[PDB]
Amino acid sequence: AMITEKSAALYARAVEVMPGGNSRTAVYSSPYPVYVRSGSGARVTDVDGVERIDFLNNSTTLIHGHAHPEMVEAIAAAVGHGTSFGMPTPVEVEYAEALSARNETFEHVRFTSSGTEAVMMAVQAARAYTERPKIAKIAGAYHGAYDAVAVNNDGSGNLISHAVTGNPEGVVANTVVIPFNDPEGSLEVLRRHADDLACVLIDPVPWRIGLLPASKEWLDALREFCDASGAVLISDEVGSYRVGYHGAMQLLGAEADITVMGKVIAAGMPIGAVAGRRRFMSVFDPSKGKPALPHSGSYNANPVSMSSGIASLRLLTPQAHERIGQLGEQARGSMRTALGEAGLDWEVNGLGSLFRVVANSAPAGYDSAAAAMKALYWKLLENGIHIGDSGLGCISTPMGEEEIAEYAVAFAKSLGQVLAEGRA
Amino acid sequence: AMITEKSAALYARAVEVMPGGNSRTAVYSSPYPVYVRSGSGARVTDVDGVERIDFLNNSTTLIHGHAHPEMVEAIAAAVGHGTSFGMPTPVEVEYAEALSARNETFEHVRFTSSGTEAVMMAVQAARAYTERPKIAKIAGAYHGAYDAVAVNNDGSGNLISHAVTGNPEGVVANTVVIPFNDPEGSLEVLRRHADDLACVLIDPVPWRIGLLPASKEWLDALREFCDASGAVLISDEVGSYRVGYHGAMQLLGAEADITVMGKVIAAGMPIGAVAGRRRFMSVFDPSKGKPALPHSGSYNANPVSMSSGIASLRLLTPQAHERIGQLGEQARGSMRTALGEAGLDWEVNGLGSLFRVVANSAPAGYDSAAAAMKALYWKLLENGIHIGDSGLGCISTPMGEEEIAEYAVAFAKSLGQVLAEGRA
Ligand SMILES: Cc1ncc(COP(=O)(O)O)c(/C=N\OC[C@H]2NC(=O)[C@@H](CON)NC2=O)c1O
Ligand SMILES: Cc1ncc(COP(=O)(O)O)c(/C=N\OC[C@H]2NC(=O)[C@@H](CON)NC2=O)c1O
Repeated sequence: AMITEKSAALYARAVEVMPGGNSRTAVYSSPYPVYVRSGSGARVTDVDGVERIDFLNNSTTLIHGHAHPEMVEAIAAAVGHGTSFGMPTPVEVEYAEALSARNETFEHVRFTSSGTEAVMMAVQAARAYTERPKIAKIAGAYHGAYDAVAVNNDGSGNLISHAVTGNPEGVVANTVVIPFNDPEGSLEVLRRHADDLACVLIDPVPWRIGLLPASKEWLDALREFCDASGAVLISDEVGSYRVGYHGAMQLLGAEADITVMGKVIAAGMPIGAVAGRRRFMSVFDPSKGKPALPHSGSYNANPVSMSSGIASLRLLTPQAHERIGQLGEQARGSMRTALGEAGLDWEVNGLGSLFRVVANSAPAGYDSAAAAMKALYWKLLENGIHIGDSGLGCISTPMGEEEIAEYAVAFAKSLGQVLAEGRA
Repeated sequence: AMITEKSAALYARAVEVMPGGNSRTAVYSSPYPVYVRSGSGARVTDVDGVERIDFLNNSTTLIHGHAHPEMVEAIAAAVGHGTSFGMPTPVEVEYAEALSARNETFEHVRFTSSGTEAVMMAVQAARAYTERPKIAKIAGAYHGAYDAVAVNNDGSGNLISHAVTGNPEGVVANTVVIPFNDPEGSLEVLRRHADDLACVLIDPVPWRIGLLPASKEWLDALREFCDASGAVLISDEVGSYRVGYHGAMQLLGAEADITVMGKVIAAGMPIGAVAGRRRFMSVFDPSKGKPALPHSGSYNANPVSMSSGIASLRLLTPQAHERIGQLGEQARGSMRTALGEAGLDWEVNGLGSLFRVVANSAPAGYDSAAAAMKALYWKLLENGIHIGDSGLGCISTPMGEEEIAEYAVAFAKSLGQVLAEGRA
């Protein structure tokens, strides 16, 4: 049924000028991904002219969906005045005020062009502040390509060092790994390295290890350990921020020293932010002589990304937050019902507007749970829906009851087709 | 004469929500920088309503100046179709084709959201390709905040390891430094580390050590060493690309294995690129199983940055390149004349549309050459001109001979005022 000839033709061009026709590993699919030309509200139109409802929204970036009229106005108007400057602008101050207001701990903020840069600068800030070499991170949690955090970032629960080919021992030996939601197991590792730990880097709701939230007991253990050891508690909320109106740590009853943010804080334009207590952020302060930590970047605080940010936070009202949370609860409930009726032991995790289908037992005709989930991703595409190829999805503010109802129909139909093709 | 009350008021707000009221170290000035609201062509209007000619252009990013109508049209149209997607787009393929066409060596390209990310991924690519730990870089050359390259990046010619506070020995010990344009001195260091060298990372025209080009003999020595040792030759042209129509290495008669690009390739929107021979870029290829080097990023190849790129390269014609080169030659000549007539021993370096005033002897009343150059930066601001506070500047395509003549008048006047205030 599904026609992808224009996607195939774009891929045939792409392989001549990009490695395997790819510029972003996460969006690749074999033998080629679906190419898209436009988005409007909750819907994306592919290069073959097929409109689908987007339930992943650029990996949870597009909290306001595609080309939101108020976002388009703010961004296009900013572009008309100048895309970037070698001088600060009013909108960087306005946006820093808007973001600082979202959480007590966001006292001082700095902007980057990506969550990847923001995580790197948060780690560098903790190292500059403490003058200690080691960082602790969660086993399996992903924090972007920065080499110190590109360690055990593949969804594995194992604590054994596993890094990208070529990442030197000099980097890998200074990143230690803790088990998510295991207070005793985490404190064993942290206490071993306490004298040398610059920071404990967590994601309070890491999707790669199942999109389960950090427990109160685990967050309390890490908070107490950081207070006692002087290690900086860094909450990487580039993905998980959106679960709470004041971010993920606040929802789960905890306080970070530094929070890393991105994605929804500008809802489509390149952004990252490091937001923390004044004392941790003081390493960046250049106003009292040379800063401990120089931090530049050609697009830092560029007025287009700042204008995108102001519009995104303005549209992200308590009412909008509550409504996408309701739709997320409805979507997760409907998926659990459909999986149960299909006779699968698969789970659905998530908070607020985030969800993940977690494939457990491989059904007949699939070599793995992951292969069955990829098949479900492709069947959902055929049935007019975009989700993640490992089960990640999210609600956007343009969605209503009708989009979630259509999703429920497509999900049940797609499960049926996946299972039937496995038994064929 | 100069009124900055609205800049002072923005700074008073900024210090409450940013460390020292700063989000980008390079744009800070004491006691506060001038804040700007808009740019049009070659001119920038500050928050106090003062229009000045911009001779630095967001640190040499804005080759087409501010809000170029053809750039604004292309970017606004892309924004209207969707700012970013979890799927590739036609414009990423079109832009990869356009950028690949600029140089024989740009066989495969990958896009990032910054030059900082692009340098990091080029280093990671060389480490993945060679499975060797060490990188060599130029003593004093700047390549962004990535910790492996944030070593000896401060304009010093000394080879002694000097890193940011907190950068661990594990990182710093794997970055070795070579003396710019010293073939024998460079080969001594490179031969010592040959078995363990993943890459030699150069900038062919590094501005921080004076904006002098790499010599044929030095480039030949490095090229021969990389061929013999298997180390990857990486040319970081994020700043220096614009000196040549095919980039900096090609202008100077040399070939890189991998080239890092940014700034002018999109001329205002967040971008970086890694471009190189297929074999070096193959570490990123995800089409024949798991890639050696995963490389994602929420804004990689986003259609707004791709559309900015297509428009920038379309406007960057051989004719535009030639004319801004003429204006650069005129500007450098006029500054040398003015410095000579003022009785200063200061030099003016640069190729094509780039220049740098290199302050040598401190005149009466200044503690350093750098302090005298900062005073000249402030006097030029008073006299209607933006340059860099350490002498960097560049031509934009909206400039004509009249803007360079106005600059020459302001430059001579500013030198006079700097010298008079020193003797006061
Ligand atoms: C916790 C966290 N920290 C940092 C980042 C990077 O932010 P970015 O540079 O703005 O994309 C991200 C961004 N994306 O991570 C997940 C995303 N990126 C990926 O590479 C894959 C998961 O790992 N291969 N799939 C995804 O959906 C993040 O989630
Ligand atoms: C050779 C080279 N490689 C990488 C980068 C970083 O690219 P970006 O993240 O897109 O800003 C750059 C970007 N800026 O470097 C210069 C610029 N950046 C700064 O941090 C300050 C201090 O450094 N020289 N002054 C500047 O003029 C670069 O020139």
